[PDB]
Amino acid sequence: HGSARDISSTNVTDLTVSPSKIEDGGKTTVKMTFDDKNGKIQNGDMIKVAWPTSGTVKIEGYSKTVPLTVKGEQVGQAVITPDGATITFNDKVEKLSDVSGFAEFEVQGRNLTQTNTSDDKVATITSGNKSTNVTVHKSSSVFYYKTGDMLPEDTTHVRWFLNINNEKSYVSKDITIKDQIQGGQQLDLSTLNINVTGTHSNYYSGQSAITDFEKAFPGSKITVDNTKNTIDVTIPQGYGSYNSFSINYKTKITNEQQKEFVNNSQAWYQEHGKEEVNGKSFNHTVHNINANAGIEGTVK
Repeated sequence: HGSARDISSTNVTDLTVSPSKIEDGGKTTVKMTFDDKNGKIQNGDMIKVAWPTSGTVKIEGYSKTVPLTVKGEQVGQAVITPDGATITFNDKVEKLSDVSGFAEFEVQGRNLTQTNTSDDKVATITSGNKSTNVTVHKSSSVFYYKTGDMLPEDTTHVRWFLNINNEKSYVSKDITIKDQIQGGQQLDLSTLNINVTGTHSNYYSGQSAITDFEKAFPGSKITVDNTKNTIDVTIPQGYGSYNSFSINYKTKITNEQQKEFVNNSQAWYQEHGKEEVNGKSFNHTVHNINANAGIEGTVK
């Protein structure tokens, strides 16, 4: 083996990113194709896919590891990281002739400077001699809404956010949130944490996150059933008023092949001056990351 040979400039034939126009924090798919027309692929050879990691635009590759297989035999590996993508070939690729393949993976585009100056919002993804462009457009809230995403550095977990009383308005009754986490994922209790902003501004994190919250706010109860994957939040009207409650938590993925991860929640609240909300649905769905890699060759 020895040192890894960068064969991106010689072997890469096409690099395409679709869609070419995305919003801030949007997802887009990158495809890289290669063949051994210009040079025979050897053991230890690597193909690199590079993109901007800092500046005006940021591209973050969702962490995935996809094997390159010919007739059940693994001949290569596709490793995607938040800062780069690498295609590494082993000794089993040397027995193959007329070799051709591809690497398809999803990335996240970010507009860091938040700009509309055309050239700054364009992210250039490169692989050898091939280059392609991605346009990343730059970025009042309701009382309660629920959202979530998957981190580019960690694909095994799905983040969830329970944003309660976002405008810090006075409330006439006790705020009740009944959350239900659907199948294909398991709640990690240690990754809870609650962020409170307003009159009672404090951040509660760690193992004692629930205990410290219930002590600082008497009457409050974050009931967690780990087996049933349900979180029941009760906040008294005295502490619910003039305060914003952001409840985060991570869910470990048990079903790898599952395409959608769903979280459901019902809300009971009434802003003083507004109509009473009685069990209105506030649901969110997070899509799983798609990554595929194929390779063809003749054993001869």
